[PDB]
Amino acid sequence: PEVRAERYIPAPPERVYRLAKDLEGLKPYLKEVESLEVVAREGARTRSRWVAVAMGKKVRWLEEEEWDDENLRNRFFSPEGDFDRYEGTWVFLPEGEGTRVVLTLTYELTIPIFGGLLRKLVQKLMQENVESLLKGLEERVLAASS
Repeated sequence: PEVRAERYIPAPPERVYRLAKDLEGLKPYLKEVESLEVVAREGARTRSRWVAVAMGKKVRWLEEEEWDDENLRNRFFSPEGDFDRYEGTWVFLPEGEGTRVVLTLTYELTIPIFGGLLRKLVQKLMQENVESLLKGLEERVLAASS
C-alpha cells in the first residue's frame, strides 16, 4: 500500500530541498522519530538508520536515499529493517516564491495474524507519519530562516 502527503512551505524550492537533505539537522523537528543517524555519505546518495515510534513500540529500518540536486528530488528505499518494503520520493515543486513539497511512501509491513484486520489503522498511522515528516520540515525551514 501507499501514502502521500503534500505541504506548502514559504521558501524557495532549492532551500527547502537542501534543508530536507540534511537529515540530521532535520531530525529534531520530527517528533515521531527517536533516532536518525546518517551512516554513509557517497556521491549523491546517503544511507541512514531510522528509529520511529508509533503506538508506543518502535519501528527500526535502514534507508538509502538518492539525492537529485539538479531537479530537487530524492528517491529512497529500505534494504533492511522492520518493513518488507519502505520506499518513495520527496519532490520539491515551485509554488510561488515557495515550495509545494510532495512525499510519497510505499510500504509493506508483515504482521503475524492481524495484518489484514488492522490494515486501515496501519494505513492511517503511515499517513500521519509522512504528514508529520513534512510539518517537521516546515518547522526546520522556519528555524533555519532567522
